[PDB]
Amino acid sequence: ALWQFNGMIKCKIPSSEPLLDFNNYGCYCGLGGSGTPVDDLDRCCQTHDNCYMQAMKLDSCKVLVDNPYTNNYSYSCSNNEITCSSENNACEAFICNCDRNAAICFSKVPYNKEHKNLDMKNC
Ligand SMILES: COc1ccc(C(=O)O)cc1
Ligand SMILES: [Ca+2]
Repeated sequence: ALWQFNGMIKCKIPSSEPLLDFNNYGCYCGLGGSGTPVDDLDRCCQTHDNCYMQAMKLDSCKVLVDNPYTNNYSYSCSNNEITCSSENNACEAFICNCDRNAAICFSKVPYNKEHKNLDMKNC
């Protein structure tokens, strides 16, 4: 879920509060998304959004009422390395992977403050 993703991003980037630094950034980082990504970080979020859209189409995810933002899964952080647990079922695992790839993406690309709270009229 959302809380897991927060800790997952702090695992890769120890000095930030993901819910603040990465929320409402560009056209995709944050609830929703549309238009052409403004930068790679925004592209990281785009991919993450597609990943979620994909997960929602899994027979295994449809059975449960939990939302990708509200579905708790298991993972660990160790030596700043993220590991999705094998105790996770199909749906959770898929989501866990979506969040893992996004966290790493976040930590490998530039951050442009100018894009924080971007005017959704650029999307
Ligand atoms: C806490 O950071 C994020 C970043 C991107 C996504 C999103 O697009 O909703 C969610 C949370
Ligand atoms: Ca989004």
